[PDB]
Amino acid sequence: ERDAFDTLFDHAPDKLNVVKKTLITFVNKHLNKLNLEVTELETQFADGVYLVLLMGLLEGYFVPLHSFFLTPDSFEQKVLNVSFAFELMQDGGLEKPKPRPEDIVNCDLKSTLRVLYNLFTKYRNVE
Repeated sequence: ERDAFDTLFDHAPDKLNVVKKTLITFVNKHLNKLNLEVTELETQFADGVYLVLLMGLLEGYFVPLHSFFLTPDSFEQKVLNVSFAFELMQDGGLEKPKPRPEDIVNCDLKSTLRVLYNLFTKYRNVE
């Protein structure tokens, strides 16, 4: 099974470009609160750190930095971080994400963008 996000990612370069553009703006609206900048969606979410921090910010709090692997030393620590971000998503009411947590760690762009897009849809009005 595929959906409209598969269709644009797979077939619509111009629409994909505004999606990416919008996602970079959105993730920085929040991550800039921590003096963090994203420039490259392809890799800067792979280690799970920004994704955890973003999830706290979208729900109005700062996640304790010792509660996840702030400087992950391995594939496994990255996967654990992504899994924790997915847990926070579900705790807040989102359906379990489509992608495996390791898909994000392995820098699958479509997986990364879908996850971020579903956050944007839900949380675009968080200040």
